[PDB]
Amino acid sequence: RFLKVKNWETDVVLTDTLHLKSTLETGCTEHICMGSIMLPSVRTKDQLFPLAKEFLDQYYSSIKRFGSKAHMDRLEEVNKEIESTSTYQLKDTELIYGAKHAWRNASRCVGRIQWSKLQVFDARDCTTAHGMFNYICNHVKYATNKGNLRSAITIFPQRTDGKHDFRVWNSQLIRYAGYKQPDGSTLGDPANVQFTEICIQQGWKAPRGRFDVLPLLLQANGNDPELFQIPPELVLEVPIRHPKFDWFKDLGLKWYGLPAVSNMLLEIGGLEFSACPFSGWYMGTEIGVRDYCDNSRYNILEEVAKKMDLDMRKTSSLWKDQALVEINIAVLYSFQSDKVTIVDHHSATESFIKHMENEYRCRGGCPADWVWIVPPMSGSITPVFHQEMLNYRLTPSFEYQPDPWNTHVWKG
Amino acid sequence: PRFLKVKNWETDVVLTDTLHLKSTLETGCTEHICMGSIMLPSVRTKDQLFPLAKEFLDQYYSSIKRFGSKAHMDRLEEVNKEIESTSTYQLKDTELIYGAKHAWRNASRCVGRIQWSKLQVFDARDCTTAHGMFNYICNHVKYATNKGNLRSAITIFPQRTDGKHDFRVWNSQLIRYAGYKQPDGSTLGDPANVQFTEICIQQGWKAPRGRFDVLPLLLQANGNDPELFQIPPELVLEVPIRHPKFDWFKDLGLKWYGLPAVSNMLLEIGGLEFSACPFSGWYMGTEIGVRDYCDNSRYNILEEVAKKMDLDMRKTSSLWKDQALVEINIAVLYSFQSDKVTIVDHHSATESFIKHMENEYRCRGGCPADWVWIVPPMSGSITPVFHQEMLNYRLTPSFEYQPDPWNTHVWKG
Ligand code: HEM
Ligand code: HEM
Ligand SMILES: C[C@H](O)[C@H](O)[C@H]1CNc2nc(N)[nH]c(=O)c2N1
Ligand SMILES: C[C@H](O)[C@H](O)[C@H]1CNc2nc(N)[nH]c(=O)c2N1
Ligand SMILES: N=C(NO)NCCC[C@H](N)C(=O)O
Ligand SMILES: N=C(NO)NCCC[C@H](N)C(=O)O
Ligand SMILES: [Zn+2]
Repeated sequence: RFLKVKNWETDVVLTDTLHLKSTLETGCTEHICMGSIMLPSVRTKDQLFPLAKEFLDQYYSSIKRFGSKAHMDRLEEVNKEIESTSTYQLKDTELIYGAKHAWRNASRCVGRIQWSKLQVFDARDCTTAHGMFNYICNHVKYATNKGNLRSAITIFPQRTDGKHDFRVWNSQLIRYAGYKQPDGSTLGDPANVQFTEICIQQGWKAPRGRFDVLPLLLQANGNDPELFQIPPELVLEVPIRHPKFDWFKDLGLKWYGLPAVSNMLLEIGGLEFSACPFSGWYMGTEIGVRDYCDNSRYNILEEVAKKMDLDMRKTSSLWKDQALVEINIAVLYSFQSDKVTIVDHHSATESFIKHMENEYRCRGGCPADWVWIVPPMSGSITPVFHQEMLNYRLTPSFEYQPDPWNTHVWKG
Repeated sequence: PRFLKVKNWETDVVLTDTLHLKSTLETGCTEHICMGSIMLPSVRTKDQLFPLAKEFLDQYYSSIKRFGSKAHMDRLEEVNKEIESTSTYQLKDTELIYGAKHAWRNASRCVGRIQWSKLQVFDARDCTTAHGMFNYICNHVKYATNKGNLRSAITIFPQRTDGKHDFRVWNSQLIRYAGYKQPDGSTLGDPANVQFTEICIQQGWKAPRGRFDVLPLLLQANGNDPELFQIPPELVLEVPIRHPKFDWFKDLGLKWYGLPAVSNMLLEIGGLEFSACPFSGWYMGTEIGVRDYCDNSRYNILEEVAKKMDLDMRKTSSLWKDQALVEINIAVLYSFQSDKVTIVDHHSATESFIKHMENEYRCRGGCPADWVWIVPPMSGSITPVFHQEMLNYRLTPSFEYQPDPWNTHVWKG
């Protein structure tokens, strides 16, 4: 019930008490660990007040006014409001604190050393999809910042009766399209094939290239979603070259500078924010290892290996591994040279370790999902590989949610 | 949850696990905490032993298609009387073989399990002394090494009785290199074995004090104080490490042993506890080239290799570490293959494991696996295992951790 975590390179041991404040289930039971499962599985008035109270208590505790008249007044006010209006509204301060802490609590995010510097854009006054498009352009421009990226979240109106949800249908603000071809193959990004079909279905005139920035498909107030194209001038892209291989540029590879997860649900004080796109900056392996080398993504390893002239007749030459490293040298070098913020996995993981220690010291723990935190290349040469971690759910939190095309009731 | 789906995210293959229902002990996980990445998480009375014996013999008799037979029922009766009467019981030879193979089959951290049915079991339960253990252990090493054509094997010494007569191999592996902490605070040899090296020296080992000294065996029989033995050098197969392109690599002075033989685990079969049960297969290359060589707390050669490669070591963003890691691993696989010592690369190993795993779902209803351990410590997502959801749970028979015996041993003098 007070749990210890050990680092096996440094022999440092930290003691976790924060996990006792953990709310929802993990997936795992006593007889079965589901640690490697990616997805392991509206609120009534009575459901909402304990949640609201739980949140408000931590808010007022953070500003050193726990048990104050200010605290008791707010709790009563919110209580009155849920009783009468079946939901409630957060003050701006509570929204900002909640969104920062959702990030602070995000156990799969290696970038949390930065958690308190989040720029929060309150888009709760938004009513239409054009409003949504304007908010998002402003977010994209604020966050990109000419290549000197800055973290931000834009929060649209909270779910009410579940029939007036705001959603961004995209999985990220900026992603490339995918097209299934007549020769069975895939052009562009296979991750996005379905969402691209939905765009075309809804009107999008697809260019049918490899790196087509997808349009935004935005749903306001439960209405049917509408398409909008992000101003091209707002989408910073980086062309991929290698400092030593002149032929690399001829692979014709680019990637975008701004990672902006847009399909998650932000839960604060029981309230549910279904449209809450957020952005930081890339760790290099995200692009070089996963986006480029997953067999089900752009799957370029063989192409690169061939051009490096590696011995590909046997796995034990480690040609896959040699290519992977060079692909990742190229990503990093390309971003650095264009002056676009990017972090390498060594620097990223060392910062997370420093953050874990800070968090253990000042908060009594840090929920972390080892499976996600350890990079997909060179695991054991990063310090996080050697670090025991405890994954648990704290609120406020970011949550996965059903893709909306599986759920939406098309009015037409 | 009589049915649990796991998905592969590359192929969309979904497999259904029913085997977890037969899961015995626990994981250290509760409903509100996942300790997936914790390395060591949280004598038997008659009461406790007969169900464990029954459970196991039901499994054994079921596997040989004689469940419920007179032979099955007679054996249950015979074991039951033996426990009641003597407090323990003895496994038949066939049952011990079945048990040992099944502990391997069930070992959730082992990527080598496609081979589980081919284990050579050496029955050492007639052993009474440490010199006896040394002889058995020598025979295991020679059989398993097989001049470089490695064969999986396990040697099983007598089981625990009262906890005061345990057989233990104090070595963590049968073959490992000594580590020596210097006065200036550096380490010569393998830092993982400093404590054990010190114990050996205390017991009378004359340490050559080099970087790659094969440790002596420290063997406890029947609860007695352990005794030292040198494994005959002729039986210890080693491989000097060189690179197919970099001729300066050999001058790093690197070598490694060919036989990985874990000697400090406990084998549980039918409730019985076998505290000395060394086993050996063959290396996956990343064990040596990523962990043994490049862990900071091991030989830590990454810098020296990168300097000699003249990589840009000013900025981690050159990925010099990653570049060196790969060349070192090329060198390990090259060196073993050239000398004809069995070794498997992490692509082949992981591809084979996914096949093994799918086959186990279909024929067994499951395959417990620990993703944290199965995914290799380099190039993770370019191996198929990374993309595979895995369920970790404990089946018996099993291999278990046990405390180091210097921590528990009652010295006779
Ligand atoms: C500022 C620099 C940031 C860095 C370097 C970073 C890094 C990462 C990485 C590498 C992942 C794993 C991504 C993947 O494998 O797809 C991740 C996941 C995640 N991050 Fe961050 N991140 C940053 C900013 C943020 C921000 C601003 C938020 C929220 C406000 C956030 C919340 C999350 C969440 C909820 C996940 C899980 C995503 C999922 O399950 O798909 N991160 N982060
Ligand atoms: C035959 C070829 C084999 C291969 C390629 C193989 C591969 C591996 C690897 C790479 C590990 C991780 C080791 C580490 O990180 O230290 C491992 C762990 C393990 N293996 Fe195997 N293995 C083989 C044979 C065996 C045998 C014969 C047994 C038992 C009879 C076995 C049982 C285990 C167990 C219990 C672990 C976990 C060890 C621990 O917890 O420290 N393996 N295996
Ligand atoms: C803390 C973490 O569990 C630890 O470093 C684990 C990671 N995964 C592992 N995987 C293998 N195969 N061997 C190990 O020693 C480790 N150690
Ligand atoms: C099956 C396994 O959960 C899956 O492939 C996970 C592994 N760890 C991950 N880690 C990160 N950061 N991102 C991912 O998408 C994955 N996917
Ligand atoms: N660093 C971040 N967020 O700030 N990553 C978000 C997920 C991005 C996704 N992994 C990609 O490679 O496109
Ligand atoms: N492949 C096996 N056994 O067959 N490994 C046993 C553990 C060896 C340990 N990882 C080492 O690098 O020495
Ligand atoms: Zn778990």
